[PDB]
Amino acid sequence: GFLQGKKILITGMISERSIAYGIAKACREQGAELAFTYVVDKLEERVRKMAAELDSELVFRCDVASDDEINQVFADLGKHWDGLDGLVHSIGFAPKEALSGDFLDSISREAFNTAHEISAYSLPALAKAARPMMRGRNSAIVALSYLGAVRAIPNYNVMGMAKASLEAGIRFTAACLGKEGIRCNGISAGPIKTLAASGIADFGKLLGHVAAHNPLRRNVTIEEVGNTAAFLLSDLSSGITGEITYVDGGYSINALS
Amino acid sequence: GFLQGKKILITGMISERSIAYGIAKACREQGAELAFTYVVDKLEERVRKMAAELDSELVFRCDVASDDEINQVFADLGKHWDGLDGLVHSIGFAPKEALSGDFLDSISREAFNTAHEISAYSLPALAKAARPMMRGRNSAIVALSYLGAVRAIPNYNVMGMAKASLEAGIRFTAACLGKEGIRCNGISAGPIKTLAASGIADFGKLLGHVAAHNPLRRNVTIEEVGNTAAFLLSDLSSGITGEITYVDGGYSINALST
Ligand SMILES: NC(=O)c1ccc[n+]([C@@H]2O[C@H](COP(=O)([O-])OP(=O)(O)OC[C@H]3O[C@@H](n4cnc5c(N)ncnc54)[C@H](O)[C@@H]3O)[C@@H](O)[C@H]2O)c1
Ligand SMILES: NC(=O)c1ccc[n+]([C@@H]2O[C@H](COP(=O)([O-])OP(=O)(O)OC[C@H]3O[C@@H](n4cnc5c(N)ncnc54)[C@H](O)[C@@H]3O)[C@@H](O)[C@H]2O)c1
Ligand SMILES: Cc1c(CN(C)C(=O)/C=C/c2cnc3c(c2)N[C@H](C)[C@H](O)C(=O)N3)oc2ccccc12
Ligand SMILES: Cc1c(CN(C)C(=O)/C=C/c2cnc3c(c2)N[C@H](C)[C@H](O)C(=O)N3)oc2ccccc12
Repeated sequence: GFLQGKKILITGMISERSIAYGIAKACREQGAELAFTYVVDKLEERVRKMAAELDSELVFRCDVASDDEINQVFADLGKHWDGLDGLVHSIGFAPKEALSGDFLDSISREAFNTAHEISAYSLPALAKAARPMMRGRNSAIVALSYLGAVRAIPNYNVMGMAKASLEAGIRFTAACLGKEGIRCNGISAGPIKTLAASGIADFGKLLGHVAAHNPLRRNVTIEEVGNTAAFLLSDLSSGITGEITYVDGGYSINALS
Repeated sequence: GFLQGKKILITGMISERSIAYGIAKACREQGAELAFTYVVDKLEERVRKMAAELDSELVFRCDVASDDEINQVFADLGKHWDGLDGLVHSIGFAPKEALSGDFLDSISREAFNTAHEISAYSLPALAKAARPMMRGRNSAIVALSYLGAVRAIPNYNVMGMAKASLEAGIRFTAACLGKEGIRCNGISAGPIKTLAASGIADFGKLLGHVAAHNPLRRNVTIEEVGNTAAFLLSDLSSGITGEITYVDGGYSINALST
């Protein structure tokens, strides 16, 4: 496969419905060796199990709210790996109450700060902590974004501001690290029913809307997202950096439907 | 590889420097079976010889000025192949004098009409002619664009208008064909010293500028473009349609490079 020899760290894999699971599966299918992070101690067993099915025993606790925890991942991983070829950012969070209802009524300073720190700052923070292991390796970062970065969407509210910050982060990270042989790209995925859809009322209606309106007349899968991530983590994509690739079956490019 | 057994028709391969040659070599490396077009009789032997080195003896004349020739390609190819999995558009042309100097002084009606017919109309025209063969196969189209579509660039002049038309054509073709299982995407490549650069003055200066300013601090290769095309032609990219992907080492996303 086209990721033979690559060693890739994957964040955000919490269940088999996670986008990060689709990414991990697609990467392992292409020959990569994987390592994983998980946010709280409570999740360790589930993540070790999924990791084991993908032939990995390399699992590390990481709350991206914590500079120390982020740094410790790379310290620990560096004892097993000579370097890091791929880094997958698949972390997005805002307080649930900020993701329902009128944008201004639902926003607060605290929710804004949390959403941006966890969903956007985490990309430069991870890239910076990974830099010693990634520099000079012709390596690559992939982060997951969503249409709310560039379009107003009902209920997505402050997460759209956070995604816009993330996508600018992708550009600035790519501009910073390209000379030393690290690429940084985004995927803007169409909606997928993961654990992110939990408590998001009418997610089903969103899915039906996208499948009724997009060129492919269907919703995307975690496999389709994951195969695109695999490509972006591979040397096949060596001419691409700072890019946001839409894996939404063409949804964003249609109007007047 | 990930195009094993896929049948792909490639336009625009005229030398080993061509973008289309990079795409061909990348697709063959992933297992595809290839077929090729050439614009005029003068080129037939060169392209047949290149094709043979890529394990193909399927080569067809096609000047995209001619609807007869465009549709004749697929009639002839259809005698060999029961269907088509991939279609590569790597064709761009404007009169040389329209590509030098002041945009308005250099433009003319004839040059505008030629640039748009050859460089933009040829994408829907080829997609339309290929539709019967490509239908229902989870097949894919890839076309080459350039940053002039979306940014003003010295000397590129009317070709920028033609590339804008082309990129809209990619979106409209994607929206048209998606229900029938055909995807259509673009690659916006960084500058490359192909035969296209011949007769373009100071092309080396343009290359130097891009390598000085882009995130990667280097120009891209036809191999990099080709591997992206291979991905976009494959089922790995089945969630992507109507997209323009920049293979320019990040050049387009940088500013204020002093
Ligand atoms: N599901 C969709 O429709 C969709 C579409 C496009 C983009 N996205 C984005 O894709 C990414 C993955 O989401 P998903 O849908 O797979 O959901 P998911 O809930 O499976 O994954 C989100 C992950 O973020 C992690 N996370 C949250 N806070 C964290 C913290 N402080 N530190 C570390 N990890 C933390 C969670 O533990 C979880 O693993 C997110 O960035 C999301 O915004 C989702
Ligand atoms: N070289 C660059 O810097 C660059 C960067 C981005 C995009 N592009 C685009 O890539 C494509 C391929 O160009 P290239 O750089 O590989 O140069 P090239 O000269 O190798 O290929 C151009 C091709 O266009 C064909 N063509 C011209 N008029 C035609 C006609 N009437 N019918 C059929 N074919 C015709 C030529 O015969 C040739 O094969 C073009 O669309 C070009 O605009 C080039
Ligand atoms: C699409 C789409 C998505 C799916 N999507 C594109 C996302 O980025 C989701 C992000 C998200 C962030 N924080 C959460 C989320 C999801 N969900 C539950 C509640 C989680 O436990 C939590 O407490 N915070 O999320 C939406 C939210 C509103 C409107 C549309 C969408
Ligand atoms: C980059 C860049 C490119 C390279 N590029 C991105 C192109 O699309 C080139 C297009 C092209 C079209 N018609 C031609 C061309 C090139 N060259 C010779 C003369 C050919 O034989 C002919 O008679 N017409 O071309 C440029 C032209 C001007 C400014 C910048 C660029």
